[PDB]
Amino acid sequence: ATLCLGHHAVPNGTIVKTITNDRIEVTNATELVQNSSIGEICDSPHQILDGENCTLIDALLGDPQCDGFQNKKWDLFVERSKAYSNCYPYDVPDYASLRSLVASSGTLEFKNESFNWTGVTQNGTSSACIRGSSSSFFSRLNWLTHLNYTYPALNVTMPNKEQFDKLYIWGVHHPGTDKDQIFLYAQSSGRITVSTKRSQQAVIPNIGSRPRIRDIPSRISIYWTIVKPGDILLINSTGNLIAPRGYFKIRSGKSSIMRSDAPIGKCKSECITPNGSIPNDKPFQNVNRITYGACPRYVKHSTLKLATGMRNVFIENGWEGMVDGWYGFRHQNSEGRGQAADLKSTQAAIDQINGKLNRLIGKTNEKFHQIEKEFSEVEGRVQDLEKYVEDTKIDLWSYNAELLVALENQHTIDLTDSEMNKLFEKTKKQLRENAEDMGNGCFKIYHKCDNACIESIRNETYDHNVYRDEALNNRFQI
Amino acid sequence: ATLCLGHHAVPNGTIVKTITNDRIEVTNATELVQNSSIGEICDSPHQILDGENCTLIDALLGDPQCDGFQNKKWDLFVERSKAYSNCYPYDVPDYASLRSLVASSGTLEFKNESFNWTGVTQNGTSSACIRGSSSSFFSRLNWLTHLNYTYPALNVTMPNKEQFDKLYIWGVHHPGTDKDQIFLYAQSSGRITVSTKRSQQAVIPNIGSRPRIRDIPSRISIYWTIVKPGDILLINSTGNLIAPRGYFKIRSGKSSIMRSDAPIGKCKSECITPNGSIPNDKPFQNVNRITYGACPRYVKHSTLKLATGMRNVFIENGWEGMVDGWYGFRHQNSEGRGQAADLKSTQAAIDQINGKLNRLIGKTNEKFHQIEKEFSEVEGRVQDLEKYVEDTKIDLWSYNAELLVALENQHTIDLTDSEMNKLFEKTKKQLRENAEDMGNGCFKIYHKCDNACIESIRNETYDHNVYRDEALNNRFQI
Amino acid sequence: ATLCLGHHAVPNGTIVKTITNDRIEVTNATELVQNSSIGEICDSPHQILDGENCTLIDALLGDPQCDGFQNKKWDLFVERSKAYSNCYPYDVPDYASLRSLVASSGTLEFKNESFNWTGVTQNGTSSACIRGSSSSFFSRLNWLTHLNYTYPALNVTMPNKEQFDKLYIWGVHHPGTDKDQIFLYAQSSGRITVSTKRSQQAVIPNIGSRPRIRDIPSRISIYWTIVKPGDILLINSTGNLIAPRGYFKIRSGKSSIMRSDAPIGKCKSECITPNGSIPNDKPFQNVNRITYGACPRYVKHSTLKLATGMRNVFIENGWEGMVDGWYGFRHQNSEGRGQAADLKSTQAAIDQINGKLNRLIGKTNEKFHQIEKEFSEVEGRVQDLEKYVEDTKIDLWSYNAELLVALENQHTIDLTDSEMNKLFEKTKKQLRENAEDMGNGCFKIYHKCDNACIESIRNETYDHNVYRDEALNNRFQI
Ligand SMILES: *[C@@H]1O[C@H](CO)[C@@H](O[C@@H]2O[C@H](CO)[C@@H](O[C@@H]3O[C@H](CO)[C@@H](O)[C@H](O)[C@@H]3O)[C@H](O)[C@H]2NC(C)=O)[C@H](O)[C@H]1NC(C)=O
Ligand SMILES: *[C@@H]1O[C@H](CO)[C@@H](O[C@@H]2O[C@H](CO)[C@@H](O[C@@H]3O[C@H](CO)[C@@H](O)[C@H](O)[C@@H]3O)[C@H](O)[C@H]2NC(C)=O)[C@H](O)[C@H]1NC(C)=O
Ligand SMILES: *[C@@H]1O[C@H](CO)[C@@H](O[C@@H]2O[C@H](CO)[C@@H](O[C@@H]3O[C@H](CO)[C@@H](O)[C@H](O)[C@@H]3O)[C@H](O)[C@H]2NC(C)=O)[C@H](O)[C@H]1NC(C)=O
Ligand SMILES: *[C@@H]1O[C@H](CO)[C@@H](O[C@@H]2O[C@H](CO)[C@@H](O[C@@H]3O[C@H](CO)[C@@H](O)[C@H](O)[C@@H]3O)[C@H](O)[C@H]2NC(C)=O)[C@H](O)[C@H]1NC(C)=O
Ligand SMILES: *[C@@H]1O[C@H](CO)[C@@H](O[C@@H]2O[C@H](CO)[C@@H](O[C@@H]3O[C@H](CO)[C@@H](O)[C@H](O)[C@@H]3O)[C@H](O)[C@H]2NC(C)=O)[C@H](O)[C@H]1NC(C)=O
Ligand SMILES: *[C@@H]1O[C@H](CO)[C@@H](O[C@@H]2O[C@H](CO)[C@@H](O[C@@H]3O[C@H](CO)[C@@H](O)[C@H](O)[C@@H]3O)[C@H](O)[C@H]2NC(C)=O)[C@H](O)[C@H]1NC(C)=O
Ligand SMILES: *[C@@H]1O[C@H](CO)[C@@H](O[C@@H]2O[C@H](CO)[C@@H](O)[C@H](O)[C@H]2NC(C)=O)[C@H](O)[C@H]1NC(C)=O
Ligand SMILES: *[C@@H]1O[C@H](CO)[C@@H](O[C@@H]2O[C@H](CO)[C@@H](O)[C@H](O)[C@H]2NC(C)=O)[C@H](O)[C@H]1NC(C)=O
Ligand SMILES: *[C@@H]1O[C@H](CO)[C@@H](O[C@@H]2O[C@H](CO)[C@@H](O)[C@H](O)[C@H]2NC(C)=O)[C@H](O)[C@H]1NC(C)=O
Ligand SMILES: *[C@@H]1O[C@H](CO)[C@@H](O)[C@H](O)[C@H]1NC(C)=O
Ligand SMILES: *[C@@H]1O[C@H](CO)[C@@H](O)[C@H](O)[C@H]1NC(C)=O
Ligand SMILES: *[C@@H]1O[C@H](CO)[C@@H](O)[C@H](O)[C@H]1NC(C)=O
Ligand SMILES: *[C@@H]1O[C@H](CO)[C@@H](O)[C@H](O)[C@H]1NC(C)=O
Ligand SMILES: *[C@@H]1O[C@H](CO)[C@@H](O)[C@H](O)[C@H]1NC(C)=O
Ligand SMILES: *[C@@H]1O[C@H](CO)[C@@H](O)[C@H](O)[C@H]1NC(C)=O
Ligand SMILES: *[C@@H]1O[C@H](CO)[C@@H](O)[C@H](O)[C@H]1NC(C)=O
Ligand SMILES: *[C@@H]1O[C@H](CO)[C@@H](O)[C@H](O)[C@H]1NC(C)=O
Ligand SMILES: *[C@@H]1O[C@H](CO)[C@@H](O)[C@H](O)[C@H]1NC(C)=O
Ligand SMILES: *[C@@H]1O[C@H](CO)[C@@H](O)[C@H](O)[C@H]1NC(C)=O
Ligand SMILES: *[C@@H]1O[C@H](CO)[C@@H](O)[C@H](O)[C@H]1NC(C)=O
Ligand SMILES: *[C@@H]1O[C@H](CO)[C@@H](O)[C@H](O)[C@H]1NC(C)=O
Ligand SMILES: *[C@@H]1O[C@H](CO)[C@@H](O)[C@H](O)[C@H]1NC(C)=O
Ligand SMILES: *[C@@H]1O[C@H](CO)[C@@H](O)[C@H](O)[C@H]1NC(C)=O
Ligand SMILES: *[C@@H]1O[C@H](CO)[C@@H](O)[C@H](O)[C@H]1NC(C)=O
Ligand SMILES: *[C@@H]1O[C@H](CO)[C@@H](O)[C@H](O)[C@H]1NC(C)=O
Ligand SMILES: *[C@@H]1O[C@H](CO)[C@@H](O)[C@H](O)[C@H]1NC(C)=O
Ligand SMILES: *[C@@H]1O[C@H](CO)[C@@H](O)[C@H](O)[C@H]1NC(C)=O
Ligand SMILES: *[C@@H]1O[C@H](CO)[C@@H](O)[C@H](O)[C@H]1NC(C)=O
Ligand SMILES: *[C@@H]1O[C@H](CO)[C@@H](O)[C@H](O)[C@H]1NC(C)=O
Ligand SMILES: *[C@@H]1O[C@H](CO)[C@@H](O)[C@H](O)[C@H]1NC(C)=O
Repeated sequence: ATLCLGHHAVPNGTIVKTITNDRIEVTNATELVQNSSIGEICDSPHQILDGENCTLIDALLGDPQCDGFQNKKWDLFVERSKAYSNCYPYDVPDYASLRSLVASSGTLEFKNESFNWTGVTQNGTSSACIRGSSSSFFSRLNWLTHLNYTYPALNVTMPNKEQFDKLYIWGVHHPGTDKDQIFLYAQSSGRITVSTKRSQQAVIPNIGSRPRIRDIPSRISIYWTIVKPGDILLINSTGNLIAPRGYFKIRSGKSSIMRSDAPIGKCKSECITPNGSIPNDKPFQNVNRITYGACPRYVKHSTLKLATGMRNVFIENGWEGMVDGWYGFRHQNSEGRGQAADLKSTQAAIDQINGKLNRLIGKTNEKFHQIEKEFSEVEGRVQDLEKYVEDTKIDLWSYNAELLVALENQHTIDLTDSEMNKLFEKTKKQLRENAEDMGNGCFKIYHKCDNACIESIRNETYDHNVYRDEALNNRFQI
Repeated sequence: ATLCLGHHAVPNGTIVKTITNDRIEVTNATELVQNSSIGEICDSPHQILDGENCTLIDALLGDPQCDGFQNKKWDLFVERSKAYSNCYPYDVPDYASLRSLVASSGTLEFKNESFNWTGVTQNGTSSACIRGSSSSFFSRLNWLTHLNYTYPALNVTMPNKEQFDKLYIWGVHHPGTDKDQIFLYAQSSGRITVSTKRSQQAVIPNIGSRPRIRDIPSRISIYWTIVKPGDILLINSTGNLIAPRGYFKIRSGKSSIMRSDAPIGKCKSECITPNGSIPNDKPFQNVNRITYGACPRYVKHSTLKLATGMRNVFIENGWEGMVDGWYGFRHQNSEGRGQAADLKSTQAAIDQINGKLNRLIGKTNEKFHQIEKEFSEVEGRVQDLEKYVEDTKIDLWSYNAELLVALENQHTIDLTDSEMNKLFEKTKKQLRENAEDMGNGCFKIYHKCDNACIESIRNETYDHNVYRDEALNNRFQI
Repeated sequence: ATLCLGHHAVPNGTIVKTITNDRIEVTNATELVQNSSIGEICDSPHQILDGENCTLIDALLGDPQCDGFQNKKWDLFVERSKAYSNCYPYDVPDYASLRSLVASSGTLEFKNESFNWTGVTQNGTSSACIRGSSSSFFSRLNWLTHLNYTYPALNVTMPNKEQFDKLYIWGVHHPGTDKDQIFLYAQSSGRITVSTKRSQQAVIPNIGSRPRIRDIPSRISIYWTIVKPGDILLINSTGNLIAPRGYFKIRSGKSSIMRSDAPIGKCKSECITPNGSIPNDKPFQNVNRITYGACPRYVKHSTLKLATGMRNVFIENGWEGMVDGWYGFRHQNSEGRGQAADLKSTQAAIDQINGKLNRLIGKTNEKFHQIEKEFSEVEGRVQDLEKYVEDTKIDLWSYNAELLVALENQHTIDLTDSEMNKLFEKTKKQLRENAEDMGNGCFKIYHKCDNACIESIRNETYDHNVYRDEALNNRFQI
């Protein structure tokens, strides 16, 4: 009789890479790179505030078109590419840092304060910002002007007796001409100094014209300061002051701003990237560099294929007809032929493979408030450094992704081939003296074995001592 | 007779991770992460200067409480969290960069210079800083004031004829009111310009009040400049100048500032982290991100366990009673039973393992003057970038730490199992025709072997040709 | 008869490292680190502009010695260490960022514009810059001075109607004394404001002396601005303005500036580093950190050696006399002795090795406009961060380089040893019942085999069934 061992095969397998062969065919594989976003942003679990025609700093400052964004909270704020301001010409030095400061807070919560003013007009206004069909300037700021042709030195103090750091927004007027500096503040000049016990800032208005924006040559410049609990805010001004009306609370938490043109719909996802959510499963993605939340690592690879199967088609060609397992038996006897899979080695191969997959898939990390990655301006050294570090990070993670897959696939191939050899060796021991290894993965059995002993051999209940004499008479002619 | 091969076992082993199994039990393991500091900082080999109630910049500037820190040197300066200033209100633009500049120098060495002054008071003083029970301002600065109701334009030059870069510290007075600007400098204003052949700086005093600190509304602002050898320092001032009295030497070397609350005691260590020294041995640590000197890499893992043993409990269950080696023999003869370890395979397994440990343990790198990692203020973009790069570095090193251990443990397991198989195969050859492999790691010997031939087999001096006929008559009945 | 298997050997092999043994000897190896530059820079394929005695910013500004650099283009600009300026004392705030801005553009293309000036002298000049044996100042700038003892407020506009971002260079005069501020601009002071619809800048001249450079106490300060298409440039000035004469085009592409003292010759190379080109082949280099173009990664290792051979000198000592392959046969018969290599296993070992080499060698990445890595000044926090990230990048790539080689060499050794064992096992099957394994890698053949059957065994055409009876009579005496 003849008892053969072998393994299954697939008529059409797939291609994976390995550290030693570069291109090999395997029976089964799984992709590790998510290369497709939905095209829509999910509104759960993260809270998303959709800034339609409003940058975050316009909502912060107050703008007639952004009146719908007051005391809002978000985990993620979405800034649209179409946003434009619709108010008095605005200029913020280092606004990029202001934008970060109020992005990470997750909030536009604002509390008005009783700043005691006296001999100034406490309601300066402009036709630039139309609200309610009239002139209204910005909503969180107070443009002070002379009152009765005079502007007394304003020395006001607002102590911080609460447990919050307070963010104050204030600015300076740059009227554009001598004519207006006199008309508006009744002075040839002016100075603004703002201080705390920790730091001080000061500005000087700069008189001269600028290209007209919304028909206005003049501009407002915005500055900010933070008052720690126990400290006080002291404002010392002789003119051109656009006063705060109160403060914003500073918070620290899991929030940021993403710039993106995509609809926000009804879905659930833990990973958000500009052009929609990404399934939070495969360990790598190549959709974007900008992410929020729990996401796959970004790599430059287009694909990574991880074998879950075994090499396709000593042991003879894989059996395309094996369907009940991965490794198994085939036999010929005086009673004909048949096959059966070996479930013990099949299961071992499967669990070792699923173990490896479970260790990688679904394991992602959560990140917030990452540095800016894309730019619309040429800035110089800081920007060069930001680009540099981002590129460095990506090459290293791409490197790790490739090496890991190459090692995992090499392991997988060797992992399944050793199961085949263990099955072979085990069978040989059951038949220690009653069979010969024909060199092709089949054993020649020297007793006239029936189907029942084949079954016994397959389940390791075969007794080599009851066929010992028959086999010796057949093989050595004893 | 029967001769069995096997390996030792441990009644209670430990758990390690591998790249293929995640959780397995082994006989021996070693931790790779130092997760415990001493709680005390060592004063050797590194020289540590303990800044009690003094930040480095107060020692630099001069402060009655910091008089004990003059011309000091350090490899590491320790700044205490309780430090506070005890002098005239002080404000340094970009002090964080000044702090780095004089941190890396390792020194407060100072040399006074003969700046030729004329029609000014060359000893301005303040009640804010009490030294010797009187008014003394700061010790390295010279507050110049009017003399005889006049302040002539001070145009002084101090050439650099030495080989050192010279650091000059100087500042500008901001008196707080018009009243004092006249009283103190006899002028309505003032200007300060400082220049070299390489760069120029200028400031303008800003008059107005500030919250009173130590009962003083006025403040001093500090600026610095570096003069290269061959260049000169030119000071051009009309008032409000707080003049340098000389210069500090700039050096470059292996030094920094650490912020920490911990006692400095008597011990020796090459790795210093805020809360005490760390043994410089295990390749990774999870104590802190802030380190100085030769330290283990920081990882986010709590533990990493490296197998030094073999899988615990074909070859039958490991022998808990084996005590003289790792691999060995067990036998039964007509003369009874016994055991002996195989020292050749035992030693091979041990040396391969110790080789791997020696390659990793004790191999650390020395670092100095690293970027700041912790912050007490919200700064904007530079800070965001500093946090970003630190987090990136850590995830990558944590990744490498996990992968390395997973590979090392998988290797170790396969490494020791192959020794067992080599021993088995070798024994089989000694007994090539006189024995059968019973499939359980034991050989059936077909000659009536005594204890002396067992010893011969164990030491590879067995002659298969002298038992050949006895064995053939027993196994094939020839 | 006796048929032995073995492998070749080398009288003098080389040393490689492996993950398990640290130091082993192999027959063949290949270096992975290029540790030697040419000492000369190639002028192809990259276009190189050699700035002899000119920094890029001098060529940009215009300097009598840099008249040969107008409207030039480059992929790489080389700045020489000997460059010095030869013109009016020059000072550029944040010139390092200006230098980056015009470095990445790859060009000095300049177009003059018709700025409509009126009551000013439109040709201010200085003896500091001698061109054509006369006083000529800088070539791209226009020093405006009073004309007829007056300097009317200059409010000029230059709209951007093209598709290019335009770079304008302009500056402010700091005359050094009151005497000159009156002589030159007929005013006690002056102000300059420059603006667009996106941003604004302003400066105030600072009067006072500075160390004389080229006998001049006065200095020029340079500022720049970028005008986007559709915007306009508005210049508002009352004096001290050094006006632009036109604009430079801003481009974005594969270009940078390298600082290096090396001749540029005639060769071809894709990798440029300060001290000459580097062959673009080995995956790692340790020549420099500063690179341009397609280069090997920088590592701190001095050497990395990758085995291409097999372990040198069960299977007996390698055969130094094997010359026709790597694995082979040796035999003794009644007809004498001989040898032949096995080309099937030899070729398999070779292709697997060349596959691995092809996967690594020649695979490099192309980079442009990297951050500065070397410094000649102490700057504070930005510089500290730049150094920090560069060091981090290098340690991680050095780590990867070492681990990769250690794994590749371990693989290679196991890779070639398994071919030897496969050959052994295959031979045993051809001789399944007609031979014994003597335990030293040789088979004892029990039929009186001639040279012709040895050849048959070597080519797998041996019939074990025709010698079966002879062998059984000899080995079991049947
Ligand atoms: C910050 O606010 C305080 C308090 O209002 C200012 O102090 C006061 O400032 C005014 C205006 O400079 C002073 O009035 C002046 O009086 C002199 C003498 O008669 C006169 O010659 C000036 O033309 C002007 O009228 C006033 O004396 C002064 N003192 C107080 C406490 O009333 C302070 O100056 C402000 N700081 C800034 C930013 O300028
Ligand atoms: C400096 O020069 C600029 C550019 O010429 C001046 O800005 C421009 O001034 C003109 C008036 O001379 C403005 O035209 C006016 O526009 C308004 C609508 O905004 C219209 O109602 C008027 O009938 C008239 O057409 C022009 O818009 C304005 N903007 C630009 C940049 O073109 C600027 O005023 C000058 N500054 C001075 C003289 O100090
Ligand atoms: C830097 O120091 C130099 C040298 O002391 C200054 O030059 C001198 O500055 C003074 C004060 O501005 C000048 O005096 C002035 O004279 C004119 C004419 O009589 C008078 O109208 C002014 O009221 C004042 O008294 C002096 O002429 C001038 N020259 C020298 C060499 O003595 C320089 O101005 C200082 N720079 C700064 C920072 O202002
Ligand atoms: C601008 O307003 C602030 C806040 O009111 C003024 O600062 C404060 O001025 C008062 C006096 O009006 C100070 O009170 C005094 O304190 C000293 C001890 O430091 C004590 O000896 C006196 O008897 C009196 O109680 C107060 O300390 C001071 N500090 C703050 C921030 O509360 C500031 O002077 C005003 N600036 C002007 C008028 O220009
Ligand atoms: C930017 O350029 C514009 C246009 O040239 C300047 O506007 C003009 O500036 C001059 C000089 O300040 C003004 O002349 C002045 O007239 C008054 C009143 O007679 C006189 O008291 C002053 O002494 C001076 O002569 C002129 O009126 C003014 N307006 C125009 C459109 O002609 C603008 O001031 C410049 N901005 C800067 C940077 O100062
Ligand atoms: C402030 O002090 C500095 C240093 O003394 C003055 O700079 C120096 O001024 C002297 C003249 O007092 C210059 O000497 C002259 O040099 C020229 C050649 O450059 C020569 O032709 C003259 O015959 C004379 O020897 C000296 O070069 C100059 N430079 C330095 C830094 O030594 C500066 O002028 C003073 N500023 C004032 C008074 O405002
Ligand atoms: C953003 O602003 C633009 C301009 O105001 C809006 O476009 C207008 O939309 C309204 C209807 O809401 C139309 O009546 C106007 O005619 C449109 N003006 C044009 C042609 O620009 C746009 O809808 C706004 N989008 C939001 C709300 O984010
Ligand atoms: C830091 O400064 C504080 C305040 O001066 C010191 O605390 C004082 O210590 C002295 C003894 O040295 C006592 O007499 C005072 O009563 C303490 N004042 C209080 C209650 O704050 C502190 O010892 C200093 N620590 C050092 C030297 O670093
Ligand atoms: C850079 O500039 C220096 C100084 O002008 C040049 O050195 C001079 O070279 C010329 C010949 O071209 C000699 O006649 C002068 O005597 C040299 N002066 C000295 C001694 O410095 C140098 O050749 C220039 N190198 C270039 C062109 O990059
Ligand atoms: C992998 O095998 C499974 C059956 O176990 C099959 O459903 C799946 O489609 C296969 N995947 C590929 C891509 O071959
Ligand atoms: C990647 O793109 C291919 C082709 O569109 C698609 O079949 C595959 O599902 C994508 N991978 C994922 C899951 O993003
Ligand atoms: C703040 O605004 C609310 C608006 O309803 C008003 O009722 C309240 O009086 C204001 N308080 C202050 C401090 O101005
Ligand atoms: C505000 O300031 C004025 C100053 O005259 C004072 O009379 C008043 O009591 C202060 N308090 C108020 C009403 O806010
Ligand atoms: C300005 O107008 C607002 C309208 O809400 C009012 O509350 C505020 O008191 C006014 N301030 C003054 C006194 O001008
Ligand atoms: C989504 O992501 C980016 C844009 O944010 C871009 O590559 C592309 O539009 C989308 N898909 C791919 C290919 O990543
Ligand atoms: C294995 O199969 C044989 C078939 O003859 C049967 O006799 C024996 O009982 C079976 N043993 C097991 C494990 O069920
Ligand atoms: C490892 O084995 C050694 C004996 O060789 C023993 O002293 C040590 O405690 C063991 N370590 C562990 C943690 O099992
Ligand atoms: C880590 O912590 C555990 C529990 O306190 C301790 O047993 C172990 O020794 C620590 N590891 C080291 C050496 O830091
Ligand atoms: C510097 O200080 C020391 C203090 O002992 C003094 O002797 C010396 O004369 C001073 N020199 C200068 C340059 O002022
Ligand atoms: C210092 O300057 C004065 C200016 O009058 C001069 O007389 C003196 O010689 C100079 N030298 C000294 C004493 O430092
Ligand atoms: C200021 O006092 C110090 C005390 O040591 C003295 O050395 C210095 O010469 C004095 N300067 C002048 C002249 O005011
Ligand atoms: C020591 O290090 C840091 C504080 O610097 C902190 O995590 C903890 O207090 C200490 N131990 C640990 C758990 O790292
Ligand atoms: C090995 O042991 C046997 C025991 O009979 C002894 O005769 C022989 O000399 C020993 N050989 C060695 C290597 O000492
Ligand atoms: C490697 O072997 C080749 C022959 O195949 C030889 O030419 C080369 O010099 C060898 N390299 C080394 C360094 O041994
Ligand atoms: C490295 O240096 C050695 C010694 O000069 C040299 O033999 C070797 O070729 C160099 N490697 C390369 C190719 O740069
Ligand atoms: C620019 O310079 C060239 C030099 O040949 C001159 O012909 C042209 O007229 C100039 N154009 C302007 C706009 O000044
Ligand atoms: C330039 O400006 C003057 C201002 O008087 C004007 O007359 C002339 O037409 C303008 N155009 C030219 C010639 O550039
Ligand atoms: C300045 O001189 C240049 C020489 O090319 C000339 O083109 C320009 O028009 C002159 N400008 C004036 C009017 O001063
Ligand atoms: C070339 O590169 C750098 C200088 O840029 C320096 O290390 C050395 O001069 C050269 N060779 C080496 C050893 O890298
Ligand atoms: C192999 O060699 C033998 C030598 O006897 C020869 O008879 C046989 O034909 C050969 N077979 C092949 C593969 O050429």
